[PDB]
Amino acid sequence: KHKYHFQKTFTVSQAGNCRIMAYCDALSCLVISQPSPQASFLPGFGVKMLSTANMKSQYIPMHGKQIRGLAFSSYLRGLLLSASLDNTIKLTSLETNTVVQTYNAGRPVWSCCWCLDEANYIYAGLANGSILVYDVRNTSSHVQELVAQKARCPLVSLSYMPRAASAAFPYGGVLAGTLEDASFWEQKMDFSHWPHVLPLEPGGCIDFQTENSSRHCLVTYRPDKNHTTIRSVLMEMSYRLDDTGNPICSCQPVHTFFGGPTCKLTKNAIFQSPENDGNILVCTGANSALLWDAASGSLLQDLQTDQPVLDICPFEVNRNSYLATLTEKMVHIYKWE
Ligand SMILES: [Mg+2]
Repeated sequence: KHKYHFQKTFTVSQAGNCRIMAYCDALSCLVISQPSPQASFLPGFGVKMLSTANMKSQYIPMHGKQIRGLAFSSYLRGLLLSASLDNTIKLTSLETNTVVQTYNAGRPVWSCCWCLDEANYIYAGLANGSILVYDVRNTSSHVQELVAQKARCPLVSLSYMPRAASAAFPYGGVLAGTLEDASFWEQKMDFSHWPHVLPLEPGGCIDFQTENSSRHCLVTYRPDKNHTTIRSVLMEMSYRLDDTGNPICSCQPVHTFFGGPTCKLTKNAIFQSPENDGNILVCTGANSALLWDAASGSLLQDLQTDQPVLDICPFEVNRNSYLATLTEKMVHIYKWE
C-alpha cells in the first residue's frame, strides 16, 4: 500500500506564531502565516511563500495583527484572501507579491472563505457573529450581511460547499460556525443567502472542512458541555422540502473521531486519496496528526511530530502528492509513496 512518508522539515518562523496555510495549485505555491521576520521587516503579520516546484521563497507583509484565515480562489489565479484581527479582509496577489485590495470590516475578522459557486464573493466572519459578503466588483463595502442567528460571538469558521448534481444534497452555500452555534447559509439562485440551523452545539471552538465530491464536511469542535472533549465528525449533508418547495438543510454524523481535551484546535483536512480511487482521507490534529479512511472509519497512519499540529494541507506538484503539517515554528512535508 502507498502512504505518506516524511520528506523534509522547513523552519518558517524562529519567532513562532505560525497559524495557517493555504495552497495555490496554479502557481505551485504553499503560503504560511507568520509574524514578520524580526528586525528585518516592519512588525506585523504576513505570509511566507514556499515554491513547491523547487521546494525552495519570500515574505509578504499584510496585516497589523494575527491572521485568522487564508484562502485562494479557483477563479482568480493566485489571489490570496486573508482575514485578520486587525479588522480587515485583504486580497494579495502571488503574481504581483503585493496587497491589491483591503476592506475594513470595522471589527476583528475571525474567518474567511471564497464562494465556489458562480460568483467572486468573499465571506468574512466577524467578532460579533455576523458574516459580511463582499463582491470583488465592489471595492468600497459589503453587499450582504448574514446576521448572527443565536449568540453574538466570534464567527471562527467558514467553509464553502459548492452546488452539485447530487440527489443527496445538491445545494451550495457556506457552512458557518461561531463559538456557540452552527448554520448552513444556503446560496439561492438570486445570490442571497438563507440560514439553516445545524444539529451541533458548539461550546468554545469549531472548524468546518469540506469535501466537494462527496457532499461531506468534517466538523471539529467541542460540545457545549461542562466536561467533554474535542471530536471531529464526518457529516453527510441532507435536506427535505418545505410546503413552498424550499429546502430545509441539515446534516448527520457518519463517523465521529474523538480527540483531545482542549480548544486552543487543529485546522484539519479532508481530501481525495492520491490513489484517485474515489476514497477520501480525513486528517486530524498530542504531537501527532492522524489520517483516517473516510469509507471505513479506520486509522491509516499516525504521523509523529515533535510539536502540536496547527494546520494540515495536501498539495500536488509535478504529478506527485504531498502533505504539509504546520507547527508553531516549522512545516513538515510528507510525500505519497
Ligand atoms: Mg486548509
